[PDB]
Amino acid sequence: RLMTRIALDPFVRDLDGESAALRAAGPLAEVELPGGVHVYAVTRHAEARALLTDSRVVKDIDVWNAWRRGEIPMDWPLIGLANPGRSMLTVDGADHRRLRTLVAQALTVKRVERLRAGIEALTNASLEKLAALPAGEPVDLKAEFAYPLPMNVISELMGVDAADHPRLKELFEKFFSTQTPPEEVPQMMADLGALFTKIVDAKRTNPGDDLTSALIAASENGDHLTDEEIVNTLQLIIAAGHETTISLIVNVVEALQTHPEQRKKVLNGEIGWDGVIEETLRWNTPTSHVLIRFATEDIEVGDKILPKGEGLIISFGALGRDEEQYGPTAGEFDATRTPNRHIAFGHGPHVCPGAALSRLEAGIALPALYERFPELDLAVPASDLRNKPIVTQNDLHELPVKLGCPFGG
Ligand code: HEM
Repeated sequence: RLMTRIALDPFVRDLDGESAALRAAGPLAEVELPGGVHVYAVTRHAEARALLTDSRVVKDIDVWNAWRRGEIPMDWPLIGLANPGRSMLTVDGADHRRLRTLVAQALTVKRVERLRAGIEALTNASLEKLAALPAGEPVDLKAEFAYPLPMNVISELMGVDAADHPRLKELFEKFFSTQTPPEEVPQMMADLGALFTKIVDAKRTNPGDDLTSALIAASENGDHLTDEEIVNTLQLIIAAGHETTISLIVNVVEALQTHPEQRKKVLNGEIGWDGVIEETLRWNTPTSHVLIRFATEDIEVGDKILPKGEGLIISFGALGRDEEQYGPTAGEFDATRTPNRHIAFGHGPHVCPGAALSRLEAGIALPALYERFPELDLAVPASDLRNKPIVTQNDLHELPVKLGCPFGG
């Protein structure tokens, strides 16, 4: 019954081809994660949503056969995604609701509107650094704009100091890469954990108006989050700032630089920016695979069975171009697509609580970019953009652009 097992390429050489093969193998495809670990992937939309709201599908790693049997090495480069420490991400039920509420409450659409002016300030400061670089030479818009801006917005929300950014960057590049030697993995996990522990100890004795301090202050407060849950939660929040928000900005520029008719309409005001962002989230999503869930008993998925104790990944890149959900134009980027009920942010109880923040950041960064630099284009052919060796995220090595001369519109 199952089509041939798909091995996810550790080098991410052909993400679009892999995505199309996952869709054809759906709704439940056998796959191999790098390091040789067999799991199932849900690769169609309607079945992903059903699985993500099924209480028989859990985050409890002791349910996983492969873990119980000793076949997942602790120095697997994906260990940090497959077995993260206790936090809202790794529990279900009432534990989950306790561990989520405060963070979700700080990040509603309204609490996030109040960060707008602070985000506008950091965006204009990043733009002044661009335009202050040597005119006419290519710039790497990822390292000079798309990386630093979301890292600053998220650091400021959580009160991380800028002196910690260089080591965070280096550690996160190892945490996400398939090429981190197993022998390096243990010390990377210890370093990340020691660095977040140190940040949380400092905030305890030196509060700020930042969300970490608010998590700490719900202490004399029916006990609420343990020290370890706060540290693990901080780590999880800050990993977004080195990953998904950067990718959304990069992928929006890449979509616009390859669809010149829509580009023109967007810079006009005939298609709104919000729609461009939503269609990028659907069509070229920042998170290719969401790790990882486990079946507490056999589950029907289409005509297949997800067996008890097996692992499940959600293949969002694949299912973002699902014709059953969006019709026969599902394959194409169309920024006016209107029912666009993608699940780039997940679905069910673990649905991204930061989604409104990421929309607000990209919705400010991107108009400000192209208002200041209305002839922005890629300095390389679009086909020469390449993915980093990060099997679960859709990230580019560089986004070389010609800014092409400031102001106006
Ligand atoms: C474009 C940006 C982003 C994308 C695409 C994204 C995507 C995701 C997805 C798919 C999940 C679900 C994981 C699962 O079901 O196992 C998730 C969870 C999460 N995201 Fe986001 N995310 C983004 C930005 C952010 C931001 C800015 C924050 C800031 C706080 C954040 C915090 C979280 C947290 C804490 C969870 C765990 C929620 C839970 O388990 O209840 N993310 N994200």
